[PDB]
Amino acid sequence: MKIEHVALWTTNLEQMKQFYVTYFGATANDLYENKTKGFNSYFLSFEDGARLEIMSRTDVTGKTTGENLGWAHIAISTGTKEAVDELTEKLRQDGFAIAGEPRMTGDGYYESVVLDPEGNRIEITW
Amino acid sequence: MKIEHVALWTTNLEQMKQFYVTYFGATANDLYENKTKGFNSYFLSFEDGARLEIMSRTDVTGKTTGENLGWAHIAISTGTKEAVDELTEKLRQDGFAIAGEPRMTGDGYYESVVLDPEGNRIEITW
Repeated sequence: MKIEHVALWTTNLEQMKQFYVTYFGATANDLYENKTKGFNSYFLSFEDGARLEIMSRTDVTGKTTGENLGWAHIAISTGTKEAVDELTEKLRQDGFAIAGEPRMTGDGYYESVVLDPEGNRIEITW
Repeated sequence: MKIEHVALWTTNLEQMKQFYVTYFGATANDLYENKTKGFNSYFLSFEDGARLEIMSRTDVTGKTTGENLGWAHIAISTGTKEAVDELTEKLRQDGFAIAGEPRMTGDGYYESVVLDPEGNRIEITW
Protein backbone atom coordinates (compact mmCIF):
# COMPACT_ATOMS: atom_id res chain seq x y z
CA MET A 1 0.00 0.00 0.00
CA LYS A 2 1.05 3.54 -1.02
CA ILE A 3 -0.04 6.94 -2.36
CA GLU A 4 -0.44 6.53 -6.13
CA HIS A 5 -1.44 10.14 -6.83
CA VAL A 6 -2.78 13.43 -5.52
CA ALA A 7 -5.45 15.20 -7.61
CA LEU A 8 -6.11 18.92 -8.23
CA TRP A 9 -9.28 20.67 -9.51
CA THR A 10 -8.23 23.23 -12.03
CA THR A 11 -9.88 26.00 -14.02
CA ASN A 12 -7.25 26.38 -16.79
CA LEU A 13 -5.90 22.87 -17.49
CA GLU A 14 -3.19 23.64 -20.07
CA GLN A 15 -1.76 26.61 -18.15
CA MET A 16 -1.37 24.31 -15.13
CA LYS A 17 0.19 21.47 -17.09
CA GLN A 18 2.92 23.65 -18.57
CA PHE A 19 3.61 25.14 -15.12
CA TYR A 20 4.46 21.83 -13.43
CA VAL A 21 6.26 20.69 -16.59
CA THR A 22 8.36 23.87 -16.76
CA TYR A 23 9.27 24.26 -13.10
CA PHE A 24 9.13 20.80 -11.50
CA GLY A 25 10.28 18.67 -14.44
CA ALA A 26 6.95 16.81 -14.68
CA THR A 27 6.01 14.72 -17.72
CA ALA A 28 2.42 14.74 -18.94
CA ASN A 29 0.54 11.76 -20.31
CA ASP A 30 -2.16 12.06 -22.98
CA LEU A 31 -5.14 14.27 -22.32
CA TYR A 32 -8.09 12.20 -21.07
CA GLU A 33 -11.53 13.44 -21.95
CA ASN A 34 -15.14 12.66 -21.07
CA LYS A 35 -17.13 14.98 -23.33
CA THR A 36 -20.44 13.89 -21.62
CA LYS A 37 -19.42 15.14 -18.15
CA GLY A 38 -17.28 18.07 -19.45
CA PHE A 39 -14.23 16.51 -17.78
CA ASN A 40 -10.54 16.74 -18.81
CA SER A 41 -7.35 15.52 -17.13
CA TYR A 42 -3.64 14.92 -17.32
CA PHE A 43 -1.37 12.84 -15.12
CA LEU A 44 1.98 14.39 -14.39
CA SER A 45 4.83 12.06 -13.49
CA PHE A 46 7.98 13.04 -11.61
CA GLU A 47 11.22 11.10 -11.20
CA ASP A 48 9.24 8.35 -9.41
CA GLY A 49 6.55 8.06 -6.76
CA ALA A 50 3.17 9.73 -6.62
CA ARG A 51 1.81 11.47 -9.68
CA LEU A 52 -0.15 14.70 -9.85
CA GLU A 53 -3.58 14.43 -11.51
CA ILE A 54 -4.64 17.81 -12.83
CA MET A 55 -8.26 17.93 -13.89
CA SER A 56 -11.11 20.25 -14.78
CA ARG A 57 -14.78 20.05 -15.50
CA THR A 58 -17.32 22.66 -16.50
CA ASP A 59 -19.30 22.25 -13.21
CA VAL A 60 -16.29 22.41 -10.77
CA THR A 61 -16.18 26.16 -10.40
CA GLY A 62 -16.02 27.44 -6.78
CA LYS A 63 -12.92 28.99 -5.12
CA THR A 64 -12.10 28.46 -1.37
CA THR A 65 -11.38 31.63 0.71
CA GLY A 66 -8.38 30.94 3.09
CA GLU A 67 -6.80 28.00 5.02
CA ASN A 68 -9.47 25.39 5.76
CA LEU A 69 -10.06 21.80 6.90
CA GLY A 70 -9.28 19.42 4.02
CA TRP A 71 -6.37 18.89 1.65
CA ALA A 72 -3.71 21.53 2.47
CA HIS A 73 -0.75 21.37 0.07
CA ILE A 74 1.78 19.13 -1.60
CA ALA A 75 5.53 19.22 -1.10
CA ILE A 76 7.94 18.65 -4.02
CA SER A 77 11.51 17.83 -2.96
CA THR A 78 14.43 19.06 -5.05
CA GLY A 79 17.18 17.07 -3.32
CA THR A 80 19.28 19.89 -1.82
CA LYS A 81 19.20 23.25 -0.08
CA GLU A 82 20.85 24.90 -3.08
CA ALA A 83 18.08 23.48 -5.32
CA VAL A 84 15.33 25.08 -3.22
CA ASP A 85 17.02 28.48 -3.38
CA GLU A 86 17.65 28.26 -7.16
CA LEU A 87 14.04 27.21 -7.96
CA THR A 88 12.43 29.72 -5.57
CA GLU A 89 14.33 32.51 -7.35
CA LYS A 90 13.45 31.30 -10.83
CA LEU A 91 9.79 31.34 -9.77
CA ARG A 92 10.12 34.78 -8.17
CA GLN A 93 11.70 36.33 -11.30
CA ASP A 94 8.99 34.71 -13.42
CA GLY A 95 6.39 36.52 -11.23
CA PHE A 96 4.96 33.80 -9.01
CA ALA A 97 3.98 34.45 -5.40
CA ILE A 98 6.52 33.41 -2.76
CA ALA A 99 4.31 32.78 0.31
CA GLY A 100 7.32 31.52 2.29
CA GLU A 101 10.99 32.39 1.85
CA PRO A 102 13.40 29.46 1.95
CA ARG A 103 14.25 28.44 5.51
CA MET A 104 14.68 25.65 8.06
CA THR A 105 11.28 24.97 9.56
CA GLY A 106 10.81 23.90 13.19
CA ASP A 107 9.79 20.40 12.06
CA GLY A 108 13.12 20.04 10.17
CA TYR A 109 12.54 20.95 6.50
CA TYR A 110 14.48 23.32 4.35
CA GLU A 111 11.71 24.69 2.19
CA SER A 112 10.01 27.63 0.56
CA VAL A 113 6.30 27.91 -0.15
CA VAL A 114 5.04 29.15 -3.54
CA LEU A 115 1.57 29.46 -5.09
CA ASP A 116 0.80 27.82 -8.45
CA PRO A 117 -0.99 29.85 -11.19
CA GLU A 118 -4.33 29.22 -9.44
CA GLY A 119 -3.19 29.95 -5.87
CA ASN A 120 -2.54 26.42 -4.61
CA ARG A 121 0.21 25.97 -1.99
CA ILE A 122 3.34 24.03 -2.86
CA GLU A 123 6.18 23.54 -0.38
CA ILE A 124 9.47 23.37 -2.28
CA THR A 125 11.53 21.08 -0.10
CA TRP A 126 15.11 19.90 -0.17
CA MET B 1 12.45 15.97 -8.25
CA LYS B 2 9.36 14.26 -6.76
CA ILE B 3 6.34 14.57 -4.45
CA GLU B 4 7.65 14.15 -0.90
CA HIS B 5 4.27 14.49 0.83
CA VAL B 6 0.67 15.65 0.67
CA ALA B 7 -0.71 17.53 3.72
CA LEU B 8 -4.19 17.53 5.30
CA TRP B 9 -5.79 20.07 7.69
CA THR B 10 -7.55 18.16 10.38
CA THR B 11 -9.84 18.94 13.29
CA ASN B 12 -9.33 15.73 15.33
CA LEU B 13 -5.66 14.73 14.86
CA GLU B 14 -5.57 11.43 16.78
CA GLN B 15 -8.81 10.09 15.28
CA MET B 16 -7.32 10.69 11.83
CA LYS B 17 -3.98 9.12 12.64
CA GLN B 18 -5.51 5.86 13.84
CA PHE B 19 -7.76 5.79 10.75
CA TYR B 20 -4.93 5.78 8.21
CA VAL B 21 -2.91 3.48 10.47
CA THR B 22 -5.78 0.99 10.81
CA TYR B 23 -7.01 0.89 7.23
CA PHE B 24 -4.08 1.84 4.98
CA GLY B 25 -1.21 0.35 6.98
CA ALA B 26 0.41 3.75 7.62
CA THR B 27 3.11 4.24 10.24
CA ALA B 28 3.15 7.43 12.30
CA ASN B 29 6.23 9.32 13.38
CA ASP B 30 6.42 11.28 16.64
CA LEU B 31 3.90 14.03 17.27
CA TYR B 32 5.37 17.43 16.37
CA GLU B 33 4.16 20.39 18.34
CA ASN B 34 4.43 24.17 18.24
CA LYS B 35 2.61 25.28 21.39
CA THR B 36 2.99 29.00 20.37
CA LYS B 37 0.99 28.63 17.13
CA GLY B 38 -1.36 25.89 18.47
CA PHE B 39 -0.05 23.53 15.78
CA ASN B 40 0.25 19.71 15.88
CA SER B 41 1.24 17.17 13.22
CA TYR B 42 2.13 13.62 12.34
CA PHE B 43 3.75 12.20 9.23
CA LEU B 44 2.31 8.92 8.05
CA SER B 45 4.54 6.68 5.95
CA PHE B 46 3.35 3.94 3.62
CA GLU B 47 5.35 1.15 1.98
CA ASP B 48 7.41 3.83 0.17
CA GLY B 49 6.83 7.07 -1.72
CA ALA B 50 4.95 10.14 -0.62
CA ARG B 51 3.94 10.54 2.99
CA LEU B 52 0.72 11.97 4.38
CA GLU B 53 1.15 14.94 6.74
CA ILE B 54 -1.86 15.22 9.01
CA MET B 55 -1.97 18.46 10.95
CA SER B 56 -4.19 20.70 13.02
CA ARG B 57 -4.08 24.12 14.58
CA THR B 58 -6.54 25.99 16.74
CA ASP B 59 -7.11 28.71 14.05
CA VAL B 60 -7.66 26.33 11.03
CA THR B 61 -11.36 25.82 11.51
CA GLY B 62 -13.50 26.31 8.34
CA LYS B 63 -15.18 23.49 6.35
CA THR B 64 -15.55 23.62 2.50
CA THR B 65 -19.09 22.97 1.08
CA GLY B 66 -18.79 20.72 -2.07
CA GLU B 67 -16.33 20.00 -4.95
CA ASN B 68 -14.19 23.09 -5.56
CA LEU B 69 -11.05 24.39 -7.30
CA GLY B 70 -7.98 23.30 -5.32
CA TRP B 71 -6.66 20.02 -3.94
CA ALA B 72 -9.23 17.30 -4.79
CA HIS B 73 -8.25 13.91 -3.30
CA ILE B 74 -5.49 11.39 -2.87
CA ALA B 75 -5.43 7.87 -4.27
CA ILE B 76 -3.97 4.96 -2.25
CA SER B 77 -3.19 1.86 -4.33
CA THR B 78 -3.64 -1.59 -2.81
CA GLY B 79 -1.96 -3.59 -5.58
CA THR B 80 -4.90 -5.65 -6.88
CA LYS B 81 -8.59 -5.62 -7.74
CA GLU B 82 -9.32 -8.11 -4.96
CA ALA B 83 -7.57 -5.76 -2.48
CA VAL B 84 -9.85 -2.84 -3.40
CA ASP B 85 -12.96 -4.95 -2.91
CA GLU B 86 -11.76 -6.38 0.44
CA LEU B 87 -10.80 -2.94 1.87
CA THR B 88 -13.94 -1.18 0.59
CA GLU B 89 -16.05 -3.78 2.42
CA LYS B 90 -14.08 -3.56 5.64
CA LEU B 91 -14.64 0.21 5.57
CA ARG B 92 -18.34 -0.19 4.75
CA GLN B 93 -18.94 -2.63 7.66
CA ASP B 94 -17.04 -0.28 9.97
CA GLY B 95 -19.52 2.48 8.97
CA PHE B 96 -17.56 4.72 6.62
CA ALA B 97 -19.17 6.40 3.61
CA ILE B 98 -18.64 4.68 0.26
CA ALA B 99 -18.96 7.59 -2.22
CA GLY B 100 -18.02 5.30 -5.12
CA GLU B 101 -18.49 1.54 -5.44
CA PRO B 102 -15.51 -0.38 -6.79
CA ARG B 103 -15.36 -0.26 -10.59
CA MET B 104 -13.28 0.27 -13.73
CA THR B 105 -13.24 3.98 -14.44
CA GLY B 106 -13.15 5.39 -17.98
CA ASP B 107 -9.56 6.58 -17.45
CA GLY B 108 -8.50 2.98 -16.59
CA TYR B 109 -8.50 2.60 -12.79
CA TYR B 110 -10.11 -0.07 -10.71
CA GLU B 111 -11.09 1.93 -7.68
CA SER B 112 -13.64 2.82 -5.05
CA VAL B 113 -14.01 6.21 -3.39
CA VAL B 114 -14.44 6.49 0.40
CA LEU B 115 -14.60 9.45 2.80
CA ASP B 116 -12.23 9.65 5.79
CA PRO B 117 -13.63 10.49 9.27
CA GLU B 118 -13.71 14.20 8.32
CA GLY B 119 -15.22 13.80 4.84
CA ASN B 120 -12.09 13.93 2.70
CA ARG B 121 -12.11 11.92 -0.57
CA ILE B 122 -9.79 8.96 -0.97
CA GLU B 123 -9.73 6.84 -4.13
CA ILE B 124 -8.86 3.26 -3.21
CA THR B 125 -7.04 2.06 -6.29
CA TRP B 126 -5.63 -1.25 -7.39
